[PDB]
Amino acid sequence: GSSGSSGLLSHMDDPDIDAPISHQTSDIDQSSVDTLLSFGFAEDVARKALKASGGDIEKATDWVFNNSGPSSG
Repeated sequence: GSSGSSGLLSHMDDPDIDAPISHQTSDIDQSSVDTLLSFGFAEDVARKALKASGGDIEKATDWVFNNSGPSSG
């Protein structure tokens, strides 16, 4: 549960204009998974919800409820 940001200098195109390698990690933003971590969910489910929802927290927050199981072994 944390995040930050800062810096400005004509940045309109990509956060990294020098890396011919498909962005790492699924579309599921890491910051998002955390956004749910604070809410009150397991990072795992945070990704599962953001996996079906797709970043959309409001959807992820629901996904958790919509579907989910006890414990995770």
